[PDB]
Amino acid sequence: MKSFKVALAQFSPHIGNIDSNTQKMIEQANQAKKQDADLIIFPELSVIGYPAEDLLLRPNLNKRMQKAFAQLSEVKDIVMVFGFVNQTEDGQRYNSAAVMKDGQVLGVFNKHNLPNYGVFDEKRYFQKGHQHLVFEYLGHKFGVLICEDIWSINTVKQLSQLNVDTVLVLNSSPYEVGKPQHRKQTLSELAKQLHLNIVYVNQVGGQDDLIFDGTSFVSNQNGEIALQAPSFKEDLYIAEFDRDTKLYKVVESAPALETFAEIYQGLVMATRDYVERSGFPGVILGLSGGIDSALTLAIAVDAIGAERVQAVMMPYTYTSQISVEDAAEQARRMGVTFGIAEIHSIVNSFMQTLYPFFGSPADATEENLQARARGTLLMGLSNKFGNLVLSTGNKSELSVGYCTLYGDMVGGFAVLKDVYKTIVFELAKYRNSLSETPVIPERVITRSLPAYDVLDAILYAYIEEDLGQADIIAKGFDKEVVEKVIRLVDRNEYKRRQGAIGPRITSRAFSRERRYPIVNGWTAND
Amino acid sequence: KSFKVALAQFSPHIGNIDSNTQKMIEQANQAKKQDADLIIFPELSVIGYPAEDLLLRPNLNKRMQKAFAQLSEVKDIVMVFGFVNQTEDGQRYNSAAVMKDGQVLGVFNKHNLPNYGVFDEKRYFQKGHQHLVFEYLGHKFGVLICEDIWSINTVKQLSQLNVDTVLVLNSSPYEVGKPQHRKQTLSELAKQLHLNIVYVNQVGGQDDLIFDGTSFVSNQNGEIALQAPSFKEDLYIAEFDRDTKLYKVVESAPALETFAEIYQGLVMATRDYVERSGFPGVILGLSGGIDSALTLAIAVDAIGAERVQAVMMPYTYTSQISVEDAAEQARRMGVTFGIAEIHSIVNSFMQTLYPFFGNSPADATEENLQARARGTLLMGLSNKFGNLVLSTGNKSELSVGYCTLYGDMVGGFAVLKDVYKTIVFELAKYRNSLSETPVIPERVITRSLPAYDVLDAILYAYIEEDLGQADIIAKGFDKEVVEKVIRLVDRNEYKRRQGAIGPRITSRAFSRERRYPIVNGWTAND
Ligand SMILES: Nc1ncnc2c1ncn2[C@@H]1O[C@H](COP(=O)(O)OP(=O)(O)O)[C@@H](O)[C@H]1O
Ligand SMILES: Nc1ncnc2c1ncn2[C@@H]1O[C@H](COP(=O)(O)OP(=O)(O)O)[C@@H](O)[C@H]1O
Ligand SMILES: [Cl-]
Ligand SMILES: [Cl-]
Repeated sequence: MKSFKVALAQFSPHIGNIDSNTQKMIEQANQAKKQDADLIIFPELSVIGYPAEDLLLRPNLNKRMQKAFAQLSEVKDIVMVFGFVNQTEDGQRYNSAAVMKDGQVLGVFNKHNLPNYGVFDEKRYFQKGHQHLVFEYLGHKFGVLICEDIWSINTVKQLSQLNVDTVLVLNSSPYEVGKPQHRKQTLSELAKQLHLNIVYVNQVGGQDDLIFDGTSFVSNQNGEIALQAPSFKEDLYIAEFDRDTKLYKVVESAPALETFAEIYQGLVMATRDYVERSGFPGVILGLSGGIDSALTLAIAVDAIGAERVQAVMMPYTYTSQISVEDAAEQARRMGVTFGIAEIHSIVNSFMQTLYPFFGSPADATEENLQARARGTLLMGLSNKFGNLVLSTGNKSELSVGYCTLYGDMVGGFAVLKDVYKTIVFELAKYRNSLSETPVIPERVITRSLPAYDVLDAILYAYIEEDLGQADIIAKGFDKEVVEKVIRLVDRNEYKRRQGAIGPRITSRAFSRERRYPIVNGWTAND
Repeated sequence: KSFKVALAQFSPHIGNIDSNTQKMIEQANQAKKQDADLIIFPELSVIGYPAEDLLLRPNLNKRMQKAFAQLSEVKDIVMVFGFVNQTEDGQRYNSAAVMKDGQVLGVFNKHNLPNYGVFDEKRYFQKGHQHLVFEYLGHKFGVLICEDIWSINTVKQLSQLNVDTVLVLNSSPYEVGKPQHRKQTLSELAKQLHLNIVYVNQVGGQDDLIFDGTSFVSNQNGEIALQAPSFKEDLYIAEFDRDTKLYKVVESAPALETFAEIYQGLVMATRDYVERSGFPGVILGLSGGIDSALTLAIAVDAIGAERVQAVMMPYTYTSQISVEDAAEQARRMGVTFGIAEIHSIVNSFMQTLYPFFGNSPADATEENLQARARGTLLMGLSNKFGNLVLSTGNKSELSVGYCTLYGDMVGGFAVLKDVYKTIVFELAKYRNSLSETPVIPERVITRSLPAYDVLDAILYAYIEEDLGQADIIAKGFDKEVVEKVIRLVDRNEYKRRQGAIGPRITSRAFSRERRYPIVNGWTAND
């Protein structure tokens, strides 16, 4: 029983970009070695990332996993524990963890408990494992489990019956309020009950509609937490096992974030990641003088810097002068480009055009025109100069439909869509507490393709037949044309999501049937 | 002995157990009048398909019990129908009940739970392991559910029990060519295994799916005895001949041609979405192009010209030919037709955008404004008079992003979203072939709530906690207020789907995590 160091790689994957994830894993394995780490543990499915969705069904996936193992086999002098998709001779696919040292696969674990509830759909992709993986390294017995496995009492008791010393847990555990600290409380008490250490490594970063908080930790077999990684940070954390005490050395950490601080940092991270991974030069949003847009403005500025944020105030007849001053003042305090674009002429033109159809008492229709004029103005600026539009609707509004389709719903990312109005106020107060001078004014808080016959054949091949680029070209189509079409299909996933539902007639409809990430990194070549 | 089997080609109202139960009772009584000895309903007929997360509601089992109690009053006919079977441990199965004179003779639990493509049954059900064979009038009936009949191992097990007829309940969604393919495959299976197959399928449009029906009876010699048409709700009777040991062969019309079948499916789906959402009519922009011309014909065939409105919205480069072809189809089909010029609206947008654009060169931005002016105009008319807007984008356009967000993507139902442009031409040609005078001009074919603190508490109860209205009221909230909030949440499912993605921070996000149907008939109480 020798002393050793464990590197927890709190890692943010590019979903589907196996080449990129593998390269970063190698870079992190090198960095852990420089820090005298003897093992490095990566998140669940780290080679491809989470949620990769229907990328996990592509026929060429196994060959890419094999190439990834070949590249990882070149890393020397450190045990690596990482996530991959294990496909067996029969064709079964497993959610798996590999233990590798000097190009030798020491063992493979197949996840036992496949979540298929809430945000999880793992039985669309994987068959469940039945066997356990225990390996001895430097006199220490390591067990391996994946995410949902550590929460199944039966699965963990089985591994405990093998008298494991440390359980290594790979995770893609999504964030929700309170979960980061709740994970630590539960797995600490569990570590104490079973007299074993738990090394809990979690994915970090925003991905489409999800946040992954990271917040990795090491809990000792006495129930005390030895190492605590912060939430929403990508880094390598080192834990040190003491041969004499049979415990990991306790490393002091900062206090846990307050509830609203945690939510706030999560939204900042999610906003930054969506902006960066889609390659946007910046963001733009409508500033109404109200608290939702004021909060979104602060989050955007915290995410990518004021130099990349643009704000537009779009007053109409019933827009108070106080509203304009509060919007202008926050933009000034935060250093954000600010413009004013009046809509009364646009609205009047709509009304003149609609008049012969209306003839009708005024109602929501007239107010909805105002929202749509604003949305179209923002999309004009977005189309021209490329900033992502941030929608400012909150969860209370979206719950009861107090929002306008194609009006204030306009946007490519809705920062507050899962934030109740009650929480919006709390986040605004929190953000102001971070600065000597409130950033949110305090009164705001208290108020050329081919012709269709060729094009459709290429689309049918890519969509309905789910063929890769090489196989579509082999049908007799030109290579650059096929590459361009596939690029356009993947790039417009985000746009298809906002369209209305419609009836399926094919073997592969875009909605419900075909599940692909928006932020998608799957490289075209085999 | 000879007997008659009634195949109930049945269209459920998803989630409306009361209504589905009453209609099942009506069909069973109708089948008795026609001397049927058994009546077989579709998969999950009591609740419908896809009911999605309604299948997880805690009060579901009590509603199933009431439905069984109501069905127990039907006497003198064997009923075979779909329901959600919840056992003492709380596990849920996708099940079929065999009932006669208020007695459950047997229960079958589906063995093969599809979790691919459009199916997510492992989100809701555990799999069965046992077979249900019952003898009635000397005939051995086996019972299977949908995906079960496509699993050779499952069916071979029934063959080993010497079944005479396999009864199959199905919620099999439509895709082009599938109605006839089902008959060819299951007739050969019937011949291979020397058993008859009674194949009953759900029919009707539901949200993004079409169910074609096309129920049938295949004899053990491989010949089809009875063939129901596609896209019709009806009761079909098959007669078993004691002497020949076969069902009597009943003459049917020829199978629909490929494009005739697609066309009828789109008409049916459009009608069902319109009627089940309770819209007075539909409205659409007529561009003179083939997509909107086809959508107009489908809308008229669906609900009648008196409930269809068309608007031509020309701009500077809108050809006079385009306006005439749109007007002429409207006149030919008897559709109200109006013209709304957008020149002034677009000019107002340009004037407002000018100081932001400056001397940036014109591009797609300017043309996108035209699409957005049109969409806002259509939504003005929809908001004021209540017609559903039909969007006319096709699958080729949606694949490569050759559409505009909040412009020509505007709509509440996208008739052609899964129809490639290549198929659009064939559907227009088909529709013209039905009348002496083409409907589509040939030229077109060749070109007051509570404040947010109370509101958010109620929403948290309904959403995060998934409580029924009585349990939310028991927290101390006013009954009418809770009822109104729940109504508004359910009524705005369609709207939330069209909003931008955003990051989850709660235990129940609207996107991905919470999966409810749009056309939702779940009754509020108990
Ligand atoms: N069930 C539905 N399916 C599709 N579209 C619908 C449905 N119910 C309403 N709509 C559309 O949504 C519109 C109402 O939403 P919206 O335009 O945002 O304005 P409002 O602020 O009045 O809610 C209707 O005018 C109609 O076009
Ligand atoms: N990855 C993305 N996520 C969210 N929004 C995006 C993304 N890519 C582009 N957008 C938005 O979609 C717009 C492009 O679509 P659209 O407005 O319909 O114009 P166009 O017809 O020229 O494509 C961009 O201007 C931007 O606002
Ligand atoms: Cl989790
Ligand atoms: Cl099917």
